[PDB]
Amino acid sequence: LFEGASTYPDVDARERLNNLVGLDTHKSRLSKMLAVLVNPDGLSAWAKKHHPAAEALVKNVIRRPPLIVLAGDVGSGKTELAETIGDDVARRESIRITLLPLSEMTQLISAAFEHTVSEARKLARGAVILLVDEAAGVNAFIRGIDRLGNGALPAAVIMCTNRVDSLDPAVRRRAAEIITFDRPNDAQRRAVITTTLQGTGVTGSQIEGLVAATGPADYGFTFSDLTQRLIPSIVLDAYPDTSINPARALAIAQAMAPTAP
Amino acid sequence: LFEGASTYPDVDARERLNNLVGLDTHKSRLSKMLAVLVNPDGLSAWAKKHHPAAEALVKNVIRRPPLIVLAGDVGSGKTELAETIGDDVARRESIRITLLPLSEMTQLISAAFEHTVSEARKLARGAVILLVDEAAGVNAFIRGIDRLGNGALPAAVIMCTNRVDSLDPAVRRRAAEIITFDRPNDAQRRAVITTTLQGTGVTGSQIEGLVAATGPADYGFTFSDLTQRLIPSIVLDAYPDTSINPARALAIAQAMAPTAP
Amino acid sequence: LFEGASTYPDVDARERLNNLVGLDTHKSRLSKMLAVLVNPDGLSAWAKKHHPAAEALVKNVIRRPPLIVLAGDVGSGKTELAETIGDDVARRESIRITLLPLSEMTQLISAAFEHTVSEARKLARGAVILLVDEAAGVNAFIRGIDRLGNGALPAAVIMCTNRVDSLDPAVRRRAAEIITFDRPNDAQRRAVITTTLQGTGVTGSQIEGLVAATGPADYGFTFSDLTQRLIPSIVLDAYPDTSINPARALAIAQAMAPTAP
Amino acid sequence: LFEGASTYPDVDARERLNNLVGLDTHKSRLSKMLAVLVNPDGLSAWAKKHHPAAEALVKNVIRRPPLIVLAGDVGSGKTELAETIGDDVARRESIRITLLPLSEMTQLISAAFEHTVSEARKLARGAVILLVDEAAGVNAFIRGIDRLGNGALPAAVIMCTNRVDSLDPAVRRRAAEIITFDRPNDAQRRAVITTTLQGTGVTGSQIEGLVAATGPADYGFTFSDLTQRLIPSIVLDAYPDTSINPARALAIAQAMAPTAP
Amino acid sequence: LFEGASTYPDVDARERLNNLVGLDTHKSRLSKMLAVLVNPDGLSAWAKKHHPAAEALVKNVIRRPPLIVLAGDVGSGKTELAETIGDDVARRESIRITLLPLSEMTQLISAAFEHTVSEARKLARGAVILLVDEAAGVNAFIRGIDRLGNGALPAAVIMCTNRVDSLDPAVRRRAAEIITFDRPNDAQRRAVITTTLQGTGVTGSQIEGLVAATGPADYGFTFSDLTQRLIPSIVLDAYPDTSINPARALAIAQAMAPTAP
Amino acid sequence: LFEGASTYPDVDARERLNNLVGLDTHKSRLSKMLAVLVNPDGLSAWAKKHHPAAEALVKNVIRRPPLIVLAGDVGSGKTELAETIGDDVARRESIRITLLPLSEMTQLISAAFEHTVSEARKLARGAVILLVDEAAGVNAFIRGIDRLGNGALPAAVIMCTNRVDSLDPAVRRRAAEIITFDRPNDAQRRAVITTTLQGTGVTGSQIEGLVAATGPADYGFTFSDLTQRLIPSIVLDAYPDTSINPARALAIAQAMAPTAP
Repeated sequence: LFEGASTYPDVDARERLNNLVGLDTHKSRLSKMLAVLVNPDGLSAWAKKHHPAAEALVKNVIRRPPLIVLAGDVGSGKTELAETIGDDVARRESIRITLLPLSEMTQLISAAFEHTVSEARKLARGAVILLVDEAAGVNAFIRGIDRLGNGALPAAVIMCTNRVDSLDPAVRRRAAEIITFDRPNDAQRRAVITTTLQGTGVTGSQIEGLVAATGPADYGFTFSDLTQRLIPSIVLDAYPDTSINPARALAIAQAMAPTAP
Repeated sequence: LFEGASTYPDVDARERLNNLVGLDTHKSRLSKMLAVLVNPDGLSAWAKKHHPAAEALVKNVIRRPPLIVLAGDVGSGKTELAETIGDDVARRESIRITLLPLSEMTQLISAAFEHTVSEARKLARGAVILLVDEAAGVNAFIRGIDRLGNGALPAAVIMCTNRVDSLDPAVRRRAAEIITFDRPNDAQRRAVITTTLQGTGVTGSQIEGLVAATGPADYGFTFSDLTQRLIPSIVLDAYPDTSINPARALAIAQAMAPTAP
Repeated sequence: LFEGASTYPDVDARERLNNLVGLDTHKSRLSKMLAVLVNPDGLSAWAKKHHPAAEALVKNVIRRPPLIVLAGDVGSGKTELAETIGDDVARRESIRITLLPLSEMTQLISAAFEHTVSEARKLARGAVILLVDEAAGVNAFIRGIDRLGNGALPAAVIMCTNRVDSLDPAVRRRAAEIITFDRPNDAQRRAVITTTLQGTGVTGSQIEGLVAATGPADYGFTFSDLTQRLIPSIVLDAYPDTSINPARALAIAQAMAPTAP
Repeated sequence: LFEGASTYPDVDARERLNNLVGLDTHKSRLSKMLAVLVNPDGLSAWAKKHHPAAEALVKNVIRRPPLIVLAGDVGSGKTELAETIGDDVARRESIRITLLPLSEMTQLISAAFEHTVSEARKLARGAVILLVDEAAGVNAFIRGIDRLGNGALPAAVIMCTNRVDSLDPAVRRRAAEIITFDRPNDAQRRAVITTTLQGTGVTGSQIEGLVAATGPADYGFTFSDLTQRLIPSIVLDAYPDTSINPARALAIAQAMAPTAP
Repeated sequence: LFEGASTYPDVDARERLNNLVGLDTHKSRLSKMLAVLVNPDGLSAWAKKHHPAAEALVKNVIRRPPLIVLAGDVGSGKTELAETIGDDVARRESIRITLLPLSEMTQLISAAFEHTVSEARKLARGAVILLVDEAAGVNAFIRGIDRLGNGALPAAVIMCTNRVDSLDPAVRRRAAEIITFDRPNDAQRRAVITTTLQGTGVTGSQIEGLVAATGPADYGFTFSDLTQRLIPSIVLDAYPDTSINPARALAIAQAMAPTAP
Repeated sequence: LFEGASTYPDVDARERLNNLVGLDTHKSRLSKMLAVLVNPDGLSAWAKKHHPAAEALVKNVIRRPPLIVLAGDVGSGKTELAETIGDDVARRESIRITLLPLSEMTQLISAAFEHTVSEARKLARGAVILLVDEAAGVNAFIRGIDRLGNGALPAAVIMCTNRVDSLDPAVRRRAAEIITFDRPNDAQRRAVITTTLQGTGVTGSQIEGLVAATGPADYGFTFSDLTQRLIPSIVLDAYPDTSINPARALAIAQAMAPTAP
């Protein structure tokens, strides 16, 4: 057993993906890297059509072990992104995708990789994503990743960590890509705020004030500070008898201090 | 068993809530978020009446797992707020509320969540608040929170922590809202001081001096520094044979150093 | 058993209290808070006579659990103050006071609190002070404090700690008052120096030099630096064949470096 | 047993070596030092032909125990370099080279060194490289290194570490050479970027912008930041329907923050 | 048993005391405090003859528990001072003094204190010094100190520690005096250098250069840096065929870096 | 047993000593201090011939326990110096010297000291050096050192440590001399570079550039940075087909970053 396996495409995953705001770049990179890892021919074909004289442009990208690391601040949506991104990959490559979430550790890791290899052999018609929410056992994991990379099996591994320095170096150096979730920049803060406040009549000038109030002005808000503190506070301040007040929303953002690093 | 369960509304909880000063914003956010978690229709109805064209305004707020984190300085009143806020929620939603305070840990957490689910099924006529004063066991807690969120059961979890970084990331990322208790700003210091000094003849100009003396001028007083050090010192300085002296109260505030971070 | 129980008033406690210099404010606050905790009516009566319109002035002070925390630098006299202050409380309230000093920990704490409750029931004619020199067991202590607070029993707890951050948060948040012992300010340094040097012919101008030499000029002397280093050095420098020399006393103070934080 | 032994020359090692960019200096030093350790006569002959009057020029280099330490940032390619560099040494000295990768620890280290000595005796027609990926056992390792150094056996040891301070001092002081992998300088960043972007039509002026955007401007990108984050992001941004856009590549580099030390 | 007990006066202790340079103030304070602890009447008599109107001048000094703490940098001579200072006390008070050096810990401490009490009862004709070179057991030590203080027994305790913060607070607060050994000031550096260089023809101007070269100019030499590094280096530089050269001595002092804090 | 005992003089030790560059001062101090410890009469005789009126000039140096501490950066050559310096002492005093290198710890230390005492009694015709490469057992070591010091036995102890603060204080305070190996100053860097580059045609002006490039300009190269990184890199850069190029040597030194403290 594993945990709760999901297949893609999925209406609920798509809805959850859509609800992630300010992560558009992280979505695109995670989705496209996964597509390359399971179907590397698509990257080779893109290279030939657009840059045929390119010698090392993709040579580095293709041969990487099929592991993607999501690293950064807690509460940024890393896990929620990893659990739903397979819907995007399924759309992008037009394949059906089985997600295996990994919930004595050495036995568990081996088993997970053995199952992943077996299912990938049965399947490029489809693909298999192994998801690891943590964190002898490191060696079982390394051997598993290498085994997926040695073969042409349509399989990839996503692993989430709060701090990339927590990861064993032999795991880190095998990541085909590391995607970082640090404090949102002005554009990312703008997207979360605009998307959330749409249809409330908040002007663009008032949005920029909240963008500035949540920036470093010297560290800014985390993604968590926006989604789990500031957004609820703004909504609840008006609920249930009042419309959203930009002056109060700004006063809330300014009095609120960011999570310290 | 749990500890000492309370039902709301309660005269003593209301009195205790009222005695919490400088926490008006924390009370409102905690009370309203809890109301939304147990009765999400009220937020949807508010959205339609005031912002019908809003697409993602509340979509994020409603679907959150029903967990609220109170994080920040020790002695701010977090626990006292969590133990009494159910009286406010009962008033706001006109419901009767059962509070279950959580006092081998994995068994305890499972049992608490199983009981909470059962009682919530019996009950939206009423609601059930599970309170956690801390801090395998993390997994039991996560499974419990998800189970409350999966259902439409009128139940929520409050948990208090001194530092949010202490919390397991898989707990933190599930908080529907994080409410922070850091050092009171000038308005919050003014409210504690004014409310406490009311009827003593202290002028507003003298209140502002004490507000300034307890601010960063570079960190200011904590809530604890106001309620457990400065307020007793001011009162005891006059007790039992003298009226309150603003000059002495200011001298006390200025000589007193804030709790270091 | 406990340790060595003392009754108040006591000639030796009074003498020891008197020998504590530079702690006049700490004595007054500790003594008056204890009087309020055992005889809360005296605070209510003071409030009515002097500030009858005051609504929340004492409402916060009275309802606090009967615990007082003494926190700060080692060697400041915290323990010596806690062991003798009951003589002051006995004088202030005209009551006889039994001090129980607390010297498997969970059993010890429960027993101490059970004994304290029993003796307080026998006794407001008198009062009982439980003294804790440190530091499951935390839970026994919390339950004990709440039990003393729930009743009208004339009993209070004093506990000493070097750093208040060492204390469990559930202990800290129950303190009715926290009294801090940090580095003496210019007035406190003046009182120790003047009182010690009285009758030696040291001028006030020479006292101010020693006050300045022991200040931050950027941290100053601790109370320990004054009583366990500088004062002996000044006396021994003259002993046994010479009178006290202000020039040498200043040279000693200036060459002596304060205890680093 | 060991792990997976490789012989050199090898087409796949050569390909992997070639794919390492920005490490040209590290390759040359590692390759040449290894050649000297197995065939010290070549260094003596070079010294005589070019600097015959040199007395201590090579006297220090030759007599060193045959250990080379690769130290520095995770994900720089240290391991990949150590696993393939034997192809370069084989070419440089025209010898066949057996690589023994080292996967109860004291027994393992002794055995590895005993095997290495035996094979080196059979073999200067060829050479033996012992590779150590980590990290009583330290003593077995020291004894092994000394034993290789005492003899004229054509054998050397490569060991990789993230931080050289992690290594036992008795290991560190025996390194014939320490080769460091820290943050690439402007030339090294230029080589990675130019080599990767060749044939995409990116101008030299646009390359310099990306060199500047990945420098300290105050720490710069690591090698990992270039190969596992920035390079994939640039490629995936265009893939699969668009050619590489220098403006987007610069915007990506600038918004991306380096790995903190 | 203990270790090696010494009686005073002793020719070898006197010689060792004399060889300690730059500690004149520490010697005087340690010697005089010990004399007061064993013969407190001498301090009272001094007070009456010189400052009869002094009320609290010595009241604090006399009543202290008979413990003296020597705290500060390793290699300052603290231990050597504590092991020989009894010769000075014997001279100052004209008494014979038995030193008991303290080499399951709780039993050892109790026994040492029981023996010390017994011998002090037999003895003010003489006195007993207990010496502790470190560092349940803390409680045995506290009980021992209090027992010596409660009685009029002619006995004192010296304990040495590198950092006073290492000591248990209940030990620290009982010290009658704390004597600190930190980095020598200009006068102390002058005394070590002058005394050592006497009879070598080094001018006073050249001594001041070495005083300046060993000062902070921002921390200066420790006592260890003078006695265990600089002094040997200066002597050995001339030994065995050359006289002491002030220019070389200065060059040595300046190139030598102080021990970092 | 011990490890591998060496006798002096030794041709190989002399060669190894000669190969240590930039340590001339450390060699002289270590060699001369050892000579004094085994033959203290030579220091007394030097004092009389050159400074007969000197009273405390050597009184401090002679009476020290016979222990010398070598402390500082790893890879400076401390161990190599300690293992070969006995050849210098043998030459300086014209004696034959037995070196005992120390490879359940309490038994080992006692045995080593008992053997050292026995051999020294058999031997001033000769001397015995005990060498300790690290680091109850501390007490065995202290007792051993004192025993060597109490007697007139021609024996000394050398111990090496990376950080002197690692040593037990009771060991540190017994060192007759502490000799420190920190980052080479400009003269020491000049000697390593000049000696290594002799006969290569590198000008003095080019040497000064490399001296400046390896200095703090704010910490400079360690001895390890010179001998295990920069020197190999300079040589290997020319090997095997090119003469040494000062321009390349400078470029290498400047791009190379020192080991961080």
